[PDB]
Amino acid sequence: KPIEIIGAPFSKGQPRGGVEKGPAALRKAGLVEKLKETEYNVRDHGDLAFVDVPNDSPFQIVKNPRSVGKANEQLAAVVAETQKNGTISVVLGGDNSMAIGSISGHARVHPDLCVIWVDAHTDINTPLTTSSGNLHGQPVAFLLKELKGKFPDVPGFSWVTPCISAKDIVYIGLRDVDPGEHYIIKTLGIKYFSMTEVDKLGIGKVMEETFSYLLGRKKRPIHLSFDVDGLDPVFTPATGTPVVGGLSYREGLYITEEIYKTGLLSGLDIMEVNPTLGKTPEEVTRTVNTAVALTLSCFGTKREGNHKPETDYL
Amino acid sequence: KPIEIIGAPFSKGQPRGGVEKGPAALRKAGLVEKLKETEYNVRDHGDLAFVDVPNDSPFQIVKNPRSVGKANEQLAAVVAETQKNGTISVVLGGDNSMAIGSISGHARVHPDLCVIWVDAHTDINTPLTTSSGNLHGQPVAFLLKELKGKFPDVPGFSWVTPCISAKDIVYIGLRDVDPGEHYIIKTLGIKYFSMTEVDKLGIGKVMEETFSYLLGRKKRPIHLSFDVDGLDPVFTPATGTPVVGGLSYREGLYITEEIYKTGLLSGLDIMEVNPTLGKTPEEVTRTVNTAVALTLSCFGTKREGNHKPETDYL
Amino acid sequence: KPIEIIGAPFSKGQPRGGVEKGPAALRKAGLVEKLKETEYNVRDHGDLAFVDVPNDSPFQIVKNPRSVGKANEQLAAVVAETQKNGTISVVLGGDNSMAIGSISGHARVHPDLCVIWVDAHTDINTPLTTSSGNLHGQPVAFLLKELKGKFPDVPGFSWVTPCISAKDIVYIGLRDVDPGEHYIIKTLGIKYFSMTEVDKLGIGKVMEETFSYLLGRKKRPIHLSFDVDGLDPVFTPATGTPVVGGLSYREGLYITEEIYKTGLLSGLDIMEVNPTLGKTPEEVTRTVNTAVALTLSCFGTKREGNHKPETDYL
Ligand SMILES: [Mn+2]
Ligand SMILES: [Mn+2]
Ligand SMILES: [Mn+2]
Repeated sequence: KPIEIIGAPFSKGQPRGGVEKGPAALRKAGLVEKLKETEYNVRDHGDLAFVDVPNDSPFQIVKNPRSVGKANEQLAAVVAETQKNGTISVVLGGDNSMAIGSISGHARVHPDLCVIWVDAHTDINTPLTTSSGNLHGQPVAFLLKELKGKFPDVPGFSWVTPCISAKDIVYIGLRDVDPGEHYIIKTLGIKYFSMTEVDKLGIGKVMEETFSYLLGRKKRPIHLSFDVDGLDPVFTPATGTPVVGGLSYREGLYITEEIYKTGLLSGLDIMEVNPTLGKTPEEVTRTVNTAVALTLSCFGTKREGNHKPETDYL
Repeated sequence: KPIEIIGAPFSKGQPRGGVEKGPAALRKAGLVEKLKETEYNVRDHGDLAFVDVPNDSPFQIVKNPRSVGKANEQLAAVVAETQKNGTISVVLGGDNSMAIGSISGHARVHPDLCVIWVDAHTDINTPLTTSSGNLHGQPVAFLLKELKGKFPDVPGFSWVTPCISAKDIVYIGLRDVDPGEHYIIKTLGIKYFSMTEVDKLGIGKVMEETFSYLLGRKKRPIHLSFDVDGLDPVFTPATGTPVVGGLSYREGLYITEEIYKTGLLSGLDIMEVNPTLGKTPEEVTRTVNTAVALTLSCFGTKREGNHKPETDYL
Repeated sequence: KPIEIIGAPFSKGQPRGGVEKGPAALRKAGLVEKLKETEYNVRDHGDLAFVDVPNDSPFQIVKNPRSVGKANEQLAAVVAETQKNGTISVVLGGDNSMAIGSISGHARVHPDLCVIWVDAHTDINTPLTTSSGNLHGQPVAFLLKELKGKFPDVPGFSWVTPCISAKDIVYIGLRDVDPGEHYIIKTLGIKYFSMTEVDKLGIGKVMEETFSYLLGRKKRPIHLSFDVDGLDPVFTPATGTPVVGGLSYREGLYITEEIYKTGLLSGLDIMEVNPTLGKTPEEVTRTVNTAVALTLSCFGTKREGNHKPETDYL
């Protein structure tokens, strides 16, 4: 299948500006060029242009509900279009709120997909439980069937249709969960591997586990929503919500490497890369480079090396 | 049981001043306020005032024997009082020599306790084996029954009564043991997991192993003596004897997290935090924050998150 | 068996000068003195003097073929002399091209040896596959029987006799392999554990694996060829080709400690320590100390501690 890059330069999902420069930063680092050197046909769709909704009064505590809901509906339509044509979508964030459009779109064409959410957070706060307005912390609430109607309808999200059930999502790398979120994942019986489970089992046993939970009964396409903060701030410092005690660069690459091997990766997001949040330029390069490394790993790049078949060396 | 904070700002246990500022620094980071947010009643006893013994001539190579012995006698009495009232004592060091008073006190009330010593060192040098006078490196020698009389009586420690035998202590994180100490732990048959076993088994199997060694025959109260240098200098740099190749922040929190789950934590020490040894202020903050995080983990804080029961979110 | 230190201050194996100062740096750090404190007799043979071959025109893309070929022949002779006398040779590089002489020499006296190559790279490019002239990235191509005649005869290497077959070498720590090298290791069926396998199995299971592969059928002397870049750049930054995502200091010491326990260590190389490549002096000290620590570990130094037997402490 070919790969289609889609930039989502949107940052109204959280309080600080910056994530909109994520797509630019990743491209400037040669992400598309590097991708072209793999056994995949790469088409770069370019960055979506989001029309800013005027007089976007907060719902209640929820902020920018219309701009976010609109931007997502727009993104969902695009993602649905490429998936339709049989291509693998890669969304360059942009903050996590944009995972609503990405997974929705993807689900329109692939209704039986599962989601592997790699993050330091669950991002499952409903507009009620949220302690801030911020929508980047609420993606999964708007996507879960089991949470349908457990909160008021938000302006701009009328189009949203809960596509995944609690049995289709696995979390990896949790270490910063709110009481409400914790209550929800505990109540609904959601599967997760927080840093304490990664510490106990090892990333090898962790991936083995997630694949038999998700793919044990039957094979289905996978959507990997990757948040750069799921790794330790020492590796990906330039994000808005860094939390020490994260996954290591190695563990990061092991996750993506294992995913490639299933041959089921259908959708992928690289979110939260905030170019303006690094103390020094080296921190921006460090974050960007690991974000790219993660991407190429999903598409065949192995640490043991790679070589073009049919070519005879020697 | 309630929790009682007891500050032991003592530094005569070793050659450099500074560890006396450990309690002040931990407090300033909000250690007590944060503890209060847990499902525990927190009472802060304050910092003990130690009277300096005049003309404290070295025993032999042993330094400040009277000031260290006196200070511990004082601390042992306090710890015994609180343990007697059914509370959990938390001693904020201060150097390791103060572990003599802490464990003694705890043992007068709970004679069947076991000790889990997390440190890069065994701190088991007798006044004979020591290559320096420093008592901070001799705590366990004064507490072991099997070492009673294998060395001369030291001034200021007449009150000491060997409370634990070689089968009641487990070491975790060893990577800097002296020949003599190595001789002792090898001879006496002491159980330990140096960095090489942590590397071979993994922290999960390590904790699993210590719990069945210590609690396999019968449950008994646990005294966790935690030396901040048991973790890698990259995480807790502000100590006097850092040794590269340590336990990681995650490994540290996994230790504390497992301990909480036994529900047997009865005594806890957070030793060696020397605010004056960080090259830059960030190093002090880093050491202090991880010391605090370890403390809260012991009292319930989980990485997967926590939530107040009886409260309904949604 | 005694130990014989042999310095190979050579750097024509790669484009940058610097590795010739490796032996100097290692010695200045007290490597020989520290070695003398082990249960081994240490003789320091000193540094080899290499005569520079005039008018050393590039073979094809291959650079300095004569200087490197000669230097190795000289080193092979010395190594064979000490091996003959029943000693364990320790070669202090110097770049990896000097592994050609080291292993060859050792193989003349011990034709049944196996090689454990710890490195970020396979260093198996033939003069054809190389994308640069650099011989430091070609050692193994000149030593494998299975690659004999798969490339033109290079000037200065006529004396070389392929000594090890594809079943006698195991790689550990791979994370930067070229397409050709990857083609070769995949084709010839060479056993390896790249970073991804280390991540999956853990270093304990990895060493257990290499020992049964290599020593399962019958015991034979081991040649440990250790390249300082097999550890992460955070521990050994002063090398020419650093690659993030490496083995940790702990993982490093576990390798060496396991090798000592076999009692089969017959030859050892400590290569690539480039004193002139550290940003700050602390980076040089860091690289050098871990190289030293690795060496002592091979010769008995344990993390749990060591003590002289027959001596009674207490
Ligand atoms: Mn996140
Ligand atoms: Mn210590
Ligand atoms: Mn290398």
